[PDB]
Amino acid sequence: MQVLHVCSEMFPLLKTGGLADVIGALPAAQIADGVDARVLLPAFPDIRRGVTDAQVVSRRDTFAGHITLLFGHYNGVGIYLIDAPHLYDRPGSPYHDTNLFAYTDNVLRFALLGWVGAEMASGLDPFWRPDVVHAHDWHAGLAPAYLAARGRPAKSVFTVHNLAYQGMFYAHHMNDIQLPWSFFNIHGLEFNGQISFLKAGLYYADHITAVSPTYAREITEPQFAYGMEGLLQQRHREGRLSGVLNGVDEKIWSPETDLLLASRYTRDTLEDKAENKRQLQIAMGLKVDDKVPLFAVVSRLTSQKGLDLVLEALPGLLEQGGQLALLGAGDPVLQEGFLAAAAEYPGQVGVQIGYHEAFSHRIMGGADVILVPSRFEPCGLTQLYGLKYGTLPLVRRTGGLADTVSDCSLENLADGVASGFVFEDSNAWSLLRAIRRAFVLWSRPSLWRFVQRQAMAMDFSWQVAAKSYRELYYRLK
Ligand SMILES: Nc1ncnc2c1ncn2[C@@H]1O[C@H](COP(=O)(O)OP(=O)(O)O)[C@@H](O)[C@H]1O
Ligand SMILES: O=S(=O)(O)C[C@H](O)CN1CCN(CCO)CC1
Ligand SMILES: OC[C@H]1O[C@H](O)[C@H](O)[C@@H](O)[C@@H]1O
Repeated sequence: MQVLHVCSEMFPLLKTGGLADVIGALPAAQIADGVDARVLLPAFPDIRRGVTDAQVVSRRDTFAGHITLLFGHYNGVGIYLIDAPHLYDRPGSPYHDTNLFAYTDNVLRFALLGWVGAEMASGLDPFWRPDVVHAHDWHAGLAPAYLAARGRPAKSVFTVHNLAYQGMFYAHHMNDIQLPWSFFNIHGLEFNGQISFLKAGLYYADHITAVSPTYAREITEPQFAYGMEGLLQQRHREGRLSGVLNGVDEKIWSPETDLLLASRYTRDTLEDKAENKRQLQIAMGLKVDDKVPLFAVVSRLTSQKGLDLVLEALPGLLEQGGQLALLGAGDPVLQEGFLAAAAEYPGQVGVQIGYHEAFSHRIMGGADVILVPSRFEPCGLTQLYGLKYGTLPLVRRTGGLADTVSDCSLENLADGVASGFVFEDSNAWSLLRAIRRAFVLWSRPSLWRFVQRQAMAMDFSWQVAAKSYRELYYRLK
């Protein structure tokens, strides 16, 4: 069984969110579970420089211009790179220019990603051809459409990591992407009078997967599907929609082995976590104090994540005696609101605006609680990292957060299953009840520790996820 993943990012070479983490760990896990998994990425500069043994496989002309298909290895996995300097050799984000504007040739940049995933099924590589083409998110959304246009020489799965990003392009671009004009239909890739790369992946894929069991159900609702629900409801009924939870990459996210930490520690030696906390307090400019709970955020700053609610609730949090440490970048309203909060409460609120990979480990390894108050959350990896690091997650019951965190209620405590704090509604009062829950658990240090050790007993394994993907791939054949 040979599978090609088609995607736009991969940790540690290029990452803007959780997707990169998945693509960096899932394939190696699949190989260990008996599937021959390879990855296809655009040759963005950080990607191209990371794959140092890449060799030429072929050259082709394309509706988007010429490509050199390269193949090398990263961390023992086979990586194909689409080297097309005129599309992909640009600094910064893979998705937008330095002024945060989507590149105007994005339609071609990402149509080509999908076209190459499909062509791989037709022998683009003389020495290897996938049985299944596994496309991830809108960027890779056209891979199943090109496959359909060609008579489906391989099967396809489409995984939605996030249904809010739809890859909308004007309809006239049907002229530019070499697909049958007849694909521009409601039963096809048309969505609200435009081309949608997400609609295309959802429509043409043999099977659709979401990145948690509950998100898979949620996207059959208008509230989470934003117009795709009728399509997703139909695929559910046909048995062509399922949820497979993400794992965590233990080589990177384990406090037991984490070289990025002041002090490593385990489920049975959590006293060794305290130094991380002390150093994090110093680093953020917070008061150095082990008697006080340290709440943290590590997160993209968009409305998805419900962080305006954190701002609203912050005075309540401070009033009860907690600190906040935030790392994140995105919406300038959020950036400026949190900077202002940091300026307003020196020693209580510490804030760093930007993307900082190493610093996120130091937060995760030093904080007491991780706040993930999402409006929607396909999976959420930060809360999985908190569990593993014994930093109790405080989450809204939605998406993968609903699948992974167990509230500190009476039954869950008694059953020894409690691992974090959960609130229901997207408003600051509801968030604030869970925060108070946290302060109450905090005043009972031996209950807090009991909850920490259960959080750290939870396991989210990529080789277990791969078993599920593998069953799917074989069912498809
Ligand atoms: N500002 C940041 N600095 C460093 N890492 C970040 C930052 N923001 C998000 N991350 C990381 O990006 C990944 C986010 O994954 P996830 O929780 O699934 O949410 P999303 O994919 O929606 O961003 C995690 O590894 C998280 O630690
Ligand atoms: O905004 S764009 O649609 O132009 C580009 C991406 O959709 C932005 N992303 C990166 C991939 N994502 C999933 C990463 O976990 C979040 C949305
Ligand atoms: O699948 C990895 C990540 O993808 C998406 O970007 C989601 O926003 C996030 O919840 C998920 O964990």
